[PDB]
Amino acid sequence: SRKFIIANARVENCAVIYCNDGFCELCGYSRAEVMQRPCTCDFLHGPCTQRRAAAQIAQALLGAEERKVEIAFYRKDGSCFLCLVDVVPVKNEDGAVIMFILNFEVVMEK
Repeated sequence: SRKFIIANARVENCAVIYCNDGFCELCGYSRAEVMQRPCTCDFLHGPCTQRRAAAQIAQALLGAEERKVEIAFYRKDGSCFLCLVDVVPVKNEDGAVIMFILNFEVVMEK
């Protein structure tokens, strides 16, 4: 079903502090590999990955922007797939961004 990850906004690299079973199976990477890595998931980038699609995801994380970005991702098996990234910032009462919730979903296989 769902495939998501939680990032630590209070860090420079927005290190992934959690990734559910769904994400790992989707990208083909294990939880131990994903943990502590930049939530932008650069390890999923490849040939078709658009620089604009990536920059948009980066910007969202920077300005705590709620944004959906369609980006071409590559699994560990080299396979490529069209993924829709859902950058969901999570703020507190003070409006400070505590953590990030990124939701991935396959748009099309290619």
